[PDB]
Amino acid sequence: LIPPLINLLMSIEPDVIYAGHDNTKPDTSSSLLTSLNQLGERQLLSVVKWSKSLPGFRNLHIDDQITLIQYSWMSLMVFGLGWRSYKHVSGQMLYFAPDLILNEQRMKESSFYSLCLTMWQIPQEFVKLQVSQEEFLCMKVLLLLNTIPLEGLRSQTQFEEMRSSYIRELIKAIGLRQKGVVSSSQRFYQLTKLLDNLHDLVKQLHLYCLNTFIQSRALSVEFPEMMSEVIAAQLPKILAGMVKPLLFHK
Ligand SMILES: Cc1noc(C)c1-c1ccc(CNS(=O)(=O)c2c(C)nn(C)c2Cl)cc1
Repeated sequence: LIPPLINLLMSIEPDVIYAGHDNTKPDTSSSLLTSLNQLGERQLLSVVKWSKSLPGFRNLHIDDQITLIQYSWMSLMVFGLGWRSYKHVSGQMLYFAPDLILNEQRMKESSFYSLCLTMWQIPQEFVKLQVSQEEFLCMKVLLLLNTIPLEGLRSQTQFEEMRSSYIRELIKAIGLRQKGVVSSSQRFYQLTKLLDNLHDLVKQLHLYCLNTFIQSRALSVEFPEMMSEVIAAQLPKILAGMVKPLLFHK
């Protein structure tokens, strides 16, 4: 049977989120990126809502809650994109939303094919490892908790306890299918290594983001309110490496 914290995590997952994209018109770089940013804003709002229901999170200092959301949003978005692509189209298209799906041809015709290929890595990796929903749910929490300030958090003690709790929960999730101690220990390494490796992929997305934000008027790319807020709040600092990424391994 499923451990209760994992069942809770499944129950607080966001519903389907639409981009609001107009698919009756041919793609342009402006229109596609603008629609992705509108989808982004909606997903960001859902992350905030989810975080209010996430066990432990509300008990961190409010300033730590804001910081963790501001540090982790890109990671959470691309991880979710990977999962949706894996679950709905067998990993073979980028499933941003039910109304915004990029097959490879649409990726190629875009102005950001290379970015698409970088993002397309994650679902191909989920296909490879056959990530379970229970593993995904725990891993996604750990991504929320995977970078802290250089000076640490105000609620550092509670944060450490929360993070450790979800790491123990991931171990329980692995235990649902992987019977055997050797396989289970190796799977822990693999999933946590995948999380370590996401830091590098996300850095590429962060650089793209900040360049796009700076150039948004010239590119005719709209950045909505909360997205602009989180970018302005922390993105240069994150890109500069003036934060502490938490690594599971060397
Ligand atoms: C939404 C969504 N789903 O997966 C990913 C990745 C996103 C996402 C993540 C970040 C942003 C912020 N803007 S951006 O960095 O210029 C950008 C745009 C526009 N599209 N993408 C994929 C990025 Cl990154 C917009 C969309």
